[PDB]
Amino acid sequence: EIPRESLRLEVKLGQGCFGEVWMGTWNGTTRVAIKTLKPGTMSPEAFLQEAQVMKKLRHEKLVQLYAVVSEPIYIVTEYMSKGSLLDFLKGEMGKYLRLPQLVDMAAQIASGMAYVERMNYVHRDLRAANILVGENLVCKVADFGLARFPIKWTAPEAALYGRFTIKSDVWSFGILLTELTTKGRVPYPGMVNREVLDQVERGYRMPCPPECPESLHDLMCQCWRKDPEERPTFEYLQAFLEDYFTSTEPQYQPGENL
Ligand SMILES: C=CC(=O)N1CCC[C@@H](n2nc(-c3ccc(Oc4ccccc4)cc3)c3c(N)ncnc32)C1
Repeated sequence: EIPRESLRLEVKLGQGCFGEVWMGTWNGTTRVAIKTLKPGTMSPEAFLQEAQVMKKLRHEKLVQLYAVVSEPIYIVTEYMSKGSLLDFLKGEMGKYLRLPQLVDMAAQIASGMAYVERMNYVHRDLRAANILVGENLVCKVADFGLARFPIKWTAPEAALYGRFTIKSDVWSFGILLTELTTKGRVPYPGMVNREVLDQVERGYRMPCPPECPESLHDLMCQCWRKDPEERPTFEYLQAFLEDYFTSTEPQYQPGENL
């Protein structure tokens, strides 16, 4: 799956903490997004044993990996039009995104994470910046396999005792639910990365966002339960969001924000 580094990048989509991501072409006609990884902790060997990212991790709502170079890498994947969900919520599209759209995008994310769950895999960092948005509201999970930081998204079990499991990503899915229902705003508004750990251990949970039904805030608190194994399945989360406007909020009327 290793092609050589003679397919070159055109447009730089953005810069992040660990490497760059570019927009380019592959074999002359395929439009392709290429994530570069600078000399951070490039596991030129333990990175190529990452043959599972690409094997049977092919799902509708997972970003389809195409190829990898074996120096600095260029993870070759599909090109998602609207970029990251975080920008799509902050941007101009936020003005017209309502709850039915936000809950559909949450259902898609749960679907792809339900696939990662069925495959007994773990995605150690799930948030709105690691989810890509195409057109017609297609969300896909990206950035799943990086082991080698967002404390406001990580479950308390995994920040203090390194216990990352699929239930740990349920926790951040709940935090991600707040990003959808606040149009990209930063969780625990007003607090800092260590002020958050004191409050979560003491029992503090984020209140109900404005205009958001408590039906959906209760689903966050199920994802924010102290005991990991009592947090809901991604199978349950997917079905819950898929049926939401029929089994849970049939009296929902579209407001001015949600
Ligand atoms: C400036 C705001 C905005 O939108 N951003 C911010 C700047 C970067 C932009 N970015 N990155 C990717 C991408 C492409 C391939 C990839 O390999 C995987 C790594 C781990 C797991 C799965 C794949 C990782 C990320 C990417 C992409 N497809 N499509 C659009 N934008 C992307 C999004």
